[PDB]
Amino acid sequence: IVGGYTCGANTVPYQVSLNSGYHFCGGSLINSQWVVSAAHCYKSGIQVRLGEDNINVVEGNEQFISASKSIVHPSYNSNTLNNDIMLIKLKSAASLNSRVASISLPTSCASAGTQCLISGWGNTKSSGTSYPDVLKCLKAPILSDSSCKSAYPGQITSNMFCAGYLEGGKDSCQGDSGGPVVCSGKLQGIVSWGSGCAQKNKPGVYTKVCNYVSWIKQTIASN
Ligand SMILES: [Ca+2]
Repeated sequence: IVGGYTCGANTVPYQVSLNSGYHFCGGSLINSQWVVSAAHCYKSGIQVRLGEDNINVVEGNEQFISASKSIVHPSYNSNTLNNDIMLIKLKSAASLNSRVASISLPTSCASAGTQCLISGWGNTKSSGTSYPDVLKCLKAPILSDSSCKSAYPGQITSNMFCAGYLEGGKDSCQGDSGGPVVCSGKLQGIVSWGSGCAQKNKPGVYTKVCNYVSWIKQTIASN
């Protein structure tokens, strides 16, 4: 997250870190046994880390649970990042409390102008690299489809939305991928891609979760 703020420990209780010996992507806990993340974060041998703030220090609220199954969206296209969404089933159910909690799926799509919370442990610089140990947060609006399509001609599908600031300065970044975009208490987006980070006229692009709720529910019900 570039241009954000320190969230505070366990203030984003649905945020997960995906770990394969190191943090590599975010995710969101959607019930006691399932995480949603980005398909481009797919790896074998994922450990899901819940209740994290500082990802390098054991602080006392963590739960570390191995993945039993990962399901990339059937139509994920790694070249265009269309359908950049994946489900991860945990080996055992998480213990839910005030600091580890699921986030609700949306029952509508969020409009342009809605304010959302984006979070992650990704890079905090637009030039160079500095990775934080504690969770960072950013409040950002959903942009109109027309501004989004004007920013990224020929690249935005119906399964994507833009959020952030056309002026630049404030954005998600490398290492935030897979993480949540939460608006009005619902999961509306997944950190997916962008051109650089926090660059002028290059807002973040997010997987539009409301298009996937049927697939998510059906998949969870049968796996
Ligand atoms: Ca920790």
